Amino acid sequence: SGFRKMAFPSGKVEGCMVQVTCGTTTLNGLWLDDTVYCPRHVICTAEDMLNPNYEDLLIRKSNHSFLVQAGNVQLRVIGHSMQNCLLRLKVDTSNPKTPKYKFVRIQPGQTFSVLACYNGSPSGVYQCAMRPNHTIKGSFLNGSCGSVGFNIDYDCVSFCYMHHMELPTGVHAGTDLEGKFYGPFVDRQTAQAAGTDTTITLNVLAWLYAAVINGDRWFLNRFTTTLNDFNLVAMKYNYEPLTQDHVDILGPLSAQTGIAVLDMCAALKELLQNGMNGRTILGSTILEDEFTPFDVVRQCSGVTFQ
Amino acid sequence: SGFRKMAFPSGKVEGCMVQVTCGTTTLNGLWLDDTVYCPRHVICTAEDMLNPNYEDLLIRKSNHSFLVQAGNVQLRVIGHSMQNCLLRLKVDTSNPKTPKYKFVRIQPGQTFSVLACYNGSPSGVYQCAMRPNHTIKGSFLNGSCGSVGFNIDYDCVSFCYMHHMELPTGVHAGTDLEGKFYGPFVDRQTAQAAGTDTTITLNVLAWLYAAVINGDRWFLNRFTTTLNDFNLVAMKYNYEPLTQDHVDILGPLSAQTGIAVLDMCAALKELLQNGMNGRTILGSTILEDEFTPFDVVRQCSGVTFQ
Ligand SMILES: [Cl-]
Ligand SMILES: [Cl-]
Ligand SMILES: [Cl-]
Ligand SMILES: [Cl-]
Repeated sequence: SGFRKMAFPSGKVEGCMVQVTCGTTTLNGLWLDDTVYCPRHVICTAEDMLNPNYEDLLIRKSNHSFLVQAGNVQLRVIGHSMQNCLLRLKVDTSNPKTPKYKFVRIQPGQTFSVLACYNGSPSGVYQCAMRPNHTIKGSFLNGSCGSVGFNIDYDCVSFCYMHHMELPTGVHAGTDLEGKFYGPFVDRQTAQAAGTDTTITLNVLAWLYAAVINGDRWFLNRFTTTLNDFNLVAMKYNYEPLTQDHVDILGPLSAQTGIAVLDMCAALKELLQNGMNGRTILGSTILEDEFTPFDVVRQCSGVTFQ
Repeated sequence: SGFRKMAFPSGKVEGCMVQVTCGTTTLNGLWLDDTVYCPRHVICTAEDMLNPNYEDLLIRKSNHSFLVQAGNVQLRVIGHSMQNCLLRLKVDTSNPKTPKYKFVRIQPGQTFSVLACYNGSPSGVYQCAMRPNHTIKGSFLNGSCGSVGFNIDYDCVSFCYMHHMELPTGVHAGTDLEGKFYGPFVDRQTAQAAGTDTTITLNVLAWLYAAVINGDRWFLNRFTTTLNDFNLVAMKYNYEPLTQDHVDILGPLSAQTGIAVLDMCAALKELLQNGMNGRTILGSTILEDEFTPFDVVRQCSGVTFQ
């Protein structure tokens, strides 16, 4: 029993983290096989992030311009190239702790664990979700660029986020490990701002199933709703519309609990309309949307507290 | 910027985890140097947890009775002994990934990260706090006994919790790594129940400093209070009394923010009296007590958003 935000154990990725320095800028890189990934803004200067041209900024340096430090061991760079917003520095050494791995572009709504690192050294790990507005509410201080996000399936580490920027409201924007940003963001110091966000409906619904699998029934009700009626209510409270694809995703949890999705929808629309007055769900006052249906199945029992 | 519950990276401890099996019971053990620690209830039978005598249950077996599995590698046990509620099985092999480490008995109020494991294999990590009633609201399913809790200082891993039991309300009880339970709990299937808990006042206060270091001031007020007046209010809302030792602990955060502790106390007593109407603090509606003053200093800036 219990239900907590939980991250994937972080060891396989800790053994991937190095420090890349260029000039006076130091940040984190990920080191898999003979290659180290890091944010290309590592070459941008003492503020010429105001208007960088990177194709040009990068042609002004060589291999010996980047130093990569794995613990107390200098990696020699012997070639480098730019891939969208990331650099990829070839080193003379293959990392011998490279886990089996993949790079995946994750989708709004999905969750992943972030190992926050400073100067190449891991310092804490925490779970979050890609928001619908393509930011993440991380916790990052100066020096954490290049910190990665990942999920782990079996023994395979699926990298999906590398950290690049903080936005004016304090939320964070970065890219996948091909160097393509999540969201309309660019690696330049511009006026740019997270857009309006929305609550991940599929997630809240998964977390109500989690509260019933764990053994709580109190918000349920004898009603059902159509998708259409549900969404007209969702949209008013700034929830993402629910589609039949999300309805289908919740199939397994619904079958484990004997509650129809649309009956779960009625119950939420109630929680939306009547507030959570005074009561909590899995410990929260507030509908929580940073758990996916898969996180709830991973973490919950396979048997329902009926 | 940002503020999240965060756990310590878990790698140094992942390389400590093994599987111990005895008869039909399989659970997790921690493997440091030539020794593996695990809950002595690993020898208790298909329910004779109802009234175990362990001195007696253990004298009925030998070394070859326990099998310890590190990945796909059987550890031979070559001696074993009981230390309060834990067994300590000597193996023919020193773990070669033993980190620098210490065992510490942690105190109510303090926090630590838990690596949850099944059959010896890590599956997720999350942060929590020792409650004042000596339980922890973990998230643990069948098979997670022997999962450890730890903090990490520098490169030294300070182990402080090994998981043993779940209690009737769904919270969790276990021991330090000397085998002494936290709380009045015993490793027997008894009627025993977590007692009443209280909110960790020092923690909530640290987390208000965190909301001002991050840049939020809205709950502050022009009042101050004595300790005494504060506690008469605390006790009514079921907060632990605040003492001058806790007041002193908050010295550094108070100096970083220019807010007197007792002025912060006034502000909380207000939040207690007037509710948080409608507003959030660092994202929470609800005063959060699972961050210590040290977690807030580790995670926050050294410079205040003034
Ligand atoms: Cl681009
Ligand atoms: Cl940042
Ligand atoms: Cl005892
Ligand atoms: Cl348990």
